[PDB]
Amino acid sequence: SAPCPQDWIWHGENCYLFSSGSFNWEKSQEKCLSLDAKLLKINSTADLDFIQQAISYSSFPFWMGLSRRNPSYPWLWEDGSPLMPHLFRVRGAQTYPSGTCAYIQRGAVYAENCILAAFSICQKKANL
Amino acid sequence: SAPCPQDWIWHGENCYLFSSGSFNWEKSQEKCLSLDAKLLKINSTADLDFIQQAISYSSFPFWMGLSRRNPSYPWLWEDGSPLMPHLFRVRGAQTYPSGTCAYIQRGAVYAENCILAAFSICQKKANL
Repeated sequence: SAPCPQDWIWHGENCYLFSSGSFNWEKSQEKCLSLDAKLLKINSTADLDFIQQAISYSSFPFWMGLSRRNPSYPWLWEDGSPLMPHLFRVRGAQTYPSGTCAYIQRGAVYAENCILAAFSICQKKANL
Repeated sequence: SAPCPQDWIWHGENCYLFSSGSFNWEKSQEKCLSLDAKLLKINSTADLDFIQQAISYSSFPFWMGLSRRNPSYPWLWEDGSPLMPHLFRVRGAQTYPSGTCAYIQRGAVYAENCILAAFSICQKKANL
């Protein structure tokens, strides 16, 4: 009956977890899925503000659920929805084996080869 | 009926919050008290493990509720209880205007002049 499990952070309709380790994007995604969760989807200004404040203590890169299959396609979340207009810019964006993915670091969002390893943030719906 | 409020982390019987800013120890304590909380008290190996993992993404110093009135006295938590034998060592420990206080940084615990500013961690009991 708790909104979120222990060790997660409850914010609004969702629960958030920082990953215990640093892995490539696909593996990061698999680990979120194992927890009945998904990689972070930043869907509003409120979400962006919450995430930026939460990572404000860290200089680490964190994978989110935003990617593009090849440099010719737009940025989409894992659910297929596009990046919300004017929410944030993806900095630093090329062709890699498994596409390009986005991470957030110091509040700013960057494009990177999905094969490289980073920490990640997972989210799932809160029990409300 | 939620164990902890939004933006806090629930762990065991308690809820934890990282401070929104960096202040001297007394002010940090006052801010925890305003939230119906207290500065962090690390009372067990389980607590230490939880806190070390939680701050593992950060190189910031965080004040906890451990202090000594002058360099001649032992380290006590705010509730008056002593530091648990063999839990951790207080590194780097002198006379300052308002005593000496302890902060945790990169998992290790350090002595510092209580007048200097740091982030802090607050805790309160979870509604279970």
